[PDB]
Amino acid sequence: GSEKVIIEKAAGDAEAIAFDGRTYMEYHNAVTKSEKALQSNHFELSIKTEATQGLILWSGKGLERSDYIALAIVDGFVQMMYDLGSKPVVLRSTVPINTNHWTHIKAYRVQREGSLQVGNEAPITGSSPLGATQLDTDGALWLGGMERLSVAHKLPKAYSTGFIGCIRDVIVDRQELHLVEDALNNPTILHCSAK
Repeated sequence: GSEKVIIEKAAGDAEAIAFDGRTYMEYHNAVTKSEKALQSNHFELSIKTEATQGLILWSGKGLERSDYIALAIVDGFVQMMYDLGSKPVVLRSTVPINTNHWTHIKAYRVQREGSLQVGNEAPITGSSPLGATQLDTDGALWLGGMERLSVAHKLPKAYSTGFIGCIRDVIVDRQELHLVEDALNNPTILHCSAK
């Protein structure tokens, strides 16, 4: 006869991917092919750092020398540094991240004033000299370093030293979050340790 159709599948939910300092997640995606000109974006993601210096995120796609958004670790702290006109804004974090633990980080970027929070805590903010209140990006994203890290701009080896840790649950404006969907674009993919 028919035993109905039950839905009970729990294979766990810890999409963790370990980096080595060179892995680059090139996530090429667009929020909606039609407008392309948002006014503000949100950035969420957690990470298992294992050092102190290393760039975690970089996005752009829209110009040839403008709108530079990225997220890197320096001295043991993360910092969202972006320049869409001429002055980069490093809203670093005032909390330890090299704790080998899953930390939470975020960033509220509006026109020229951006923000950053380690677990929604003491937010570090900063804004540009309102020299560009209209940037254009396809919500593209690169997280974990950079194949062509000539984007670091002028910071120290932080970008010359990709990140080596684990990252998971990272979304921007409710986009991305498909670690393995665009990560496959890479050659090798790792998960994490201590499990």
